[PDB]
Amino acid sequence: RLLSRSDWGARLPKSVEHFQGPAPYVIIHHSYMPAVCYSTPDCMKSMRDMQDFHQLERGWNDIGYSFGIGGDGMIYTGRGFNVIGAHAPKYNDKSVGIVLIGDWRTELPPKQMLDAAKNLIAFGVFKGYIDPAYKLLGHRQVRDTESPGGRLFAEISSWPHFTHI
Repeated sequence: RLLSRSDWGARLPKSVEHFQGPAPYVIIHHSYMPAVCYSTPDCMKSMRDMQDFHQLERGWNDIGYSFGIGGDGMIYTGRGFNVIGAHAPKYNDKSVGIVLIGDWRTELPPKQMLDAAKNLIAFGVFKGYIDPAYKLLGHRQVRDTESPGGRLFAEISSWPHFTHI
């Protein structure tokens, strides 16, 4: 279920900065725009659209997230493991930031998206990129703290590793 950056046709990063040791945090995001992607070709386009917005419109080094999750249930590599992100203030150098593609302000993502996120986390721990005792957070805990978080936040609040901050 894991697609590399070259698999979705990513532009190279402008610059890459690494952080050391396994990430102590996992942070769950949604894209808002682009909207939910239904097939692998559509989700590859969603990843390029986010990268283009972050690199070309905002002048950032790369798509801000570590990984994306499509409606196809696939995992898309963004900056990847142990790369400083641009997704969560105070956590960019100590987390894996996972974006579920789509507008998940209120609605619950489909199961294959939730399953892909759990599989990515398990993979990251198994390969030594995520701390085994990682802390799981929602974006409304670290970044947009007045966002209510919706059914997605309620869902991740029930997962093992979910942490109050």
